[PDB]
Amino acid sequence: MTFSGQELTAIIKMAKSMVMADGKIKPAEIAVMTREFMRFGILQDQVDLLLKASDSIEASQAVALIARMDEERKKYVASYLGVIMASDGDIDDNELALWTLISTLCGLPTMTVMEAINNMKNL
Amino acid sequence: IMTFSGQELTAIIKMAKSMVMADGKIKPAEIAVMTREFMRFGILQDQVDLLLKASDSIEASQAVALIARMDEERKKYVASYLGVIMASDGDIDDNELALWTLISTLCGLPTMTVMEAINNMKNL
Amino acid sequence: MGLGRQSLNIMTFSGQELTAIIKMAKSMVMADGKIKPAEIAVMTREFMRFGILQDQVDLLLKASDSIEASQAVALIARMDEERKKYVASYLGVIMASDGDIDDNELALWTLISTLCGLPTMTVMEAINNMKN
Amino acid sequence: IMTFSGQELTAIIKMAKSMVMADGKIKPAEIAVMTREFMRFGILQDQVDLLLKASDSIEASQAVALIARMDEERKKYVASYLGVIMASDGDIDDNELALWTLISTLCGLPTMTVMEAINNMK
Ligand SMILES: [Mg+2]
Ligand SMILES: [Mg+2]
Ligand SMILES: [Mg+2]
Repeated sequence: MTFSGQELTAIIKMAKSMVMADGKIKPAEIAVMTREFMRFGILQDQVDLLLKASDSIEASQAVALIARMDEERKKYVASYLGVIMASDGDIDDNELALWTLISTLCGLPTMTVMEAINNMKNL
Repeated sequence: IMTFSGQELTAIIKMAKSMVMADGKIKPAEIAVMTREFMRFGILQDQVDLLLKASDSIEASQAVALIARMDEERKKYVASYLGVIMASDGDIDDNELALWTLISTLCGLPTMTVMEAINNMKNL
Repeated sequence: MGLGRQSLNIMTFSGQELTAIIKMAKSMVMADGKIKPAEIAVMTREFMRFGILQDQVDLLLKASDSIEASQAVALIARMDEERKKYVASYLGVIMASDGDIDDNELALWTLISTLCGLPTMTVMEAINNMKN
Repeated sequence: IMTFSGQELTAIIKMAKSMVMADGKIKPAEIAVMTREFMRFGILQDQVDLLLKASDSIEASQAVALIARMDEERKKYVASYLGVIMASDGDIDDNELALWTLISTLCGLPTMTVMEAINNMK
């Protein structure tokens, strides 16, 4: 599972869009977003670079870039978005809803939070 | 007069369905606003029903693409329409506003207050 | 002419019974994972026949999200047969369109009725009970 | 074997019964799965008719309550069992899926795919 700089900028764009939706400051959730993204196999500083790059692209362009991925790559993008909002393995109703919406628009497969966690472990 | 093609109106209702279904619950208030205010895009009840059916045959990613390429004035009214769906008595709750914000972000729509959305729709 | 002692009855439902009714209706219509705005409108319009004011409907609907489907079943299952018949009639008219119900809809209505202990009826008998 | 009590096995067959009767058609292939899989809860083949008959003594709503109160591990096996009954070659049609989901919702059972149910049982 390789990804271009453009594709990684899209993926982090989706994570950013999702976590900003509720307007709240949530330190642990941002830290999951940043730590787990490294499982794609960049370093922390590269995650920070890519996140700042994402400010310069349209979220709608990110949608398009993601939606054209093969199913294997989409499975792990969905798994990554799923683990972000997990707390002790649980997500609440409003979090599942957001994960569900961005998944639908991106054409991503449906999964449980347990599957998303198990997916990010094998990566 | 503001006009929208059939594929654009299909994309719009796809977005509305995706939004109101996101939490896996039916809130009849939201489905009633969804179908009534959709008429303000210049269509009859019979066309609304057709388009709801039409939307099942498109991918939500296709709908995103169709909306995101729209001019700013039209995106303004799509954002507004999505806003009034989730609103009640001029108020939006947190969970619902989070969903409206996210879908707006993904579709390239302008941010607005709920007051603004309600007033925009009164002008169509 | 002899008139006749008068007998009055009123069909009554507790708040949690009403919440249960609407939770059963939601569960039935979500089963196939699709939303039909027409079925939802009949659902809310005909719910009023249960004896509530329009402005109470929204909060009862909101109360339904805080209860388990399994608890709504327990609450319906223990009703007397007259009230069960009315609940079954209600569920039966939600998915009917022009007094007809397709086989899949009929199956869903049959299954929920079985689980809640409601009487079996045709969609015609459903539609009449609700009209009076 | 996932362990259930006698009164639980009674509730489970009552739910499988309710589900397969919903459309008015009692398909031998489905009854075969209903039979073969229930054996994996520690019931001999000849005994499935006995449990089915024992289920006449309880109402469907009482079966619902016996299932709704079970722990999440027991629930998983109940949902998986109900899911495989109407499946064919690993697939389930849209109508069958709608029936499985309604009964799962009413019994407070977890959502799963037909593939999960198959592998849970296997
Ligand atoms: Mg909803
Ligand atoms: Mg439906
Ligand atoms: Mg059958």
